[PDB]
Amino acid sequence: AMDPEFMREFQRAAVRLHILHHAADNEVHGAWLTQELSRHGYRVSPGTLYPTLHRLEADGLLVSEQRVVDGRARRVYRATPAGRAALTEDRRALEELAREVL
Amino acid sequence: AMDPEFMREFQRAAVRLHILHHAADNEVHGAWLTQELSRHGYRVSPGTLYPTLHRLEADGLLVSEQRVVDGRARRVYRATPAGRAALTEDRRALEELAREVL
Ligand SMILES: [Cl-]
Ligand SMILES: [Cl-]
Repeated sequence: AMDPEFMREFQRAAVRLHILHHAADNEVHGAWLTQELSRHGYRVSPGTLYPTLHRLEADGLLVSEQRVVDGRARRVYRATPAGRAALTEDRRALEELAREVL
Repeated sequence: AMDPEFMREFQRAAVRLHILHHAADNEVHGAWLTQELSRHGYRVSPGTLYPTLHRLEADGLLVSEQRVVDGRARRVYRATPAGRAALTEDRRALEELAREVL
């Protein structure tokens, strides 16, 4: 990367936005998010992703539920009403920058 | 803002992108960048801007020159060839995120 500082900041923002995008659409597990973000070309690990999930919930933008399904306890995340509003604002900001410089 | 953490990260990235965009197009003084970024709705001060200019130059993406014009010494910044290449990569990253989530 010619500009690793841009890429680092932008990637943090991108990851956050992708998480909200996916969690608004359906319930998601962290394990699946790691794979889906990776598919899209974002370098993430459970070690980096789970703390961002937890922070998103602390921010009120996700809510999680522990479920026991098929004998295994797992945590699923979904967007809250505040998270859907955030998703709209975050996307708007992205759309504006894209319109301005491209 | 519903998501201040997204807005903080995204704005740092946006400002960096704008700086390269302006410095590729012309030579710039810091004082003018402050005004131009402010016009566009970015909250920037000399305290935030000058350190990012310095880091951009350290990264080889900008070069600055102290220049005496009309009897007054000022520092001007412009993009280097590496900075122009970075601008292209940063734009590509923006384009990709726009495709993914919009
Ligand atoms: Cl760096
Ligand atoms: Cl978890």
